[PDB]
Amino acid sequence: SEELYYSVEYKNTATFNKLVKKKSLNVVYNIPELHVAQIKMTKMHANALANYKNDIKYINATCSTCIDRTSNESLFSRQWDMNKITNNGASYDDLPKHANTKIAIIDTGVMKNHDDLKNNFSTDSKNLVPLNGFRGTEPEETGDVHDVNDRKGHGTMVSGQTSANGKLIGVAPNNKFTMYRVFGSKKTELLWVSKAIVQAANDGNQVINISVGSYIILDKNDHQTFRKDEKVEYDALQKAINYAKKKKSIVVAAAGNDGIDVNDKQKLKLQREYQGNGEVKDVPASMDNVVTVGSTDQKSNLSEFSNFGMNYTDIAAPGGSFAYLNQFGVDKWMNEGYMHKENILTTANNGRYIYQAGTSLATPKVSGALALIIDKYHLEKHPDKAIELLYQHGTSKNNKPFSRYGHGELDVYKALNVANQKAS
Ligand code: NA
Repeated sequence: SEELYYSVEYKNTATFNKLVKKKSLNVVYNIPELHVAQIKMTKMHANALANYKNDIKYINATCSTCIDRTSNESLFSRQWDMNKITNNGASYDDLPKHANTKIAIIDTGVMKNHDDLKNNFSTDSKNLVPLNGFRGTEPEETGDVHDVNDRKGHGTMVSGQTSANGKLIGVAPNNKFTMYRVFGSKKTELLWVSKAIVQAANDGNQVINISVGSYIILDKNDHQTFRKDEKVEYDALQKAINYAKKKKSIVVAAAGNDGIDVNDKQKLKLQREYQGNGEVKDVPASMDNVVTVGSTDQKSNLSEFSNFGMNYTDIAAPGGSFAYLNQFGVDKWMNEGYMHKENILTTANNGRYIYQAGTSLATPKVSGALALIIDKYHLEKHPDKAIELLYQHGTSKNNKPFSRYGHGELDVYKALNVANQKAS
């Protein structure tokens, strides 16, 4: 009588709804635009449902795969990472006069009342966490659409990198950001992330920042309706990304934080302790139509924790390092200044600040930059032109190889001054 969570890919809204009523299916999540739903049912009903060939494409069990720069109040001079990409703050004098692009952030939520974020916070922000949250195990989650308060703290850190405009300064200090909450206090579902991408794209956010990664199992050798891999989620996520592209939104994704060359299939399978036959992928970072951002340290070298590889990394931005911590131990690291040199200062969920590191802190820098580029050159109708400008004129050309840095480390000063070429 065991009832489990199944991910289902269906063929048609009208026939699916009709089938739901006929078999009284308990649909606990649904994304009409992608033809995917999550249904809670017995293994016996899951198997019978897989036999409705006119309506059901795939079914699999859902799994656990996842501007003041100089006043005495300014912390801008401590933001080494922000200084590095802006020519020490000079790029803030070249910002577009009107900052109309909306940056969507899909993450844990945000402290909307943080002093550095409140002016840029958009009330169009939405909660995608359903009533009762992860697998119905968090009754405090009411499914309230406007509740985007951050419980974990990560989303607040990310938002600061794109939009802080107070003591701390983000990459795009005059642009509004929209938070799409996909975490309660527990885990997230890739289906919630997919719905958040669709929502962001429908809300007109032309830049969508995804700091969440996950290693997903998919098996292209199996074509059965009822599957053992995570096919439905994979499809939902790639379809969400392509949906965003059709709506003229760019999706920016963080590379993973496991320091692995994603071309080494063996090392990837090891992330899910998987022995099938059988492939593991880092998603959405390795998916089609995503800008994949790797992380660099304070010396512009690739962070030791950053994933990388050919046909993966598109660009890199400062995300920090723990080299000093590993070399000198905790005591010397926090008390002799090293933490401050190799970690990223960002906005914290306590209304103050915190030092962190990771690709999730590099990615918002790139998202912010794309928002600036779209507004500066008026590329709203052709957002791919923003990506090409970023790649060809918005990075440093001192970083190599491509398999590690992609087109290079982000340089916002260069990206904003393409019309102001200087003869050398
Ligand atoms: Na301008």
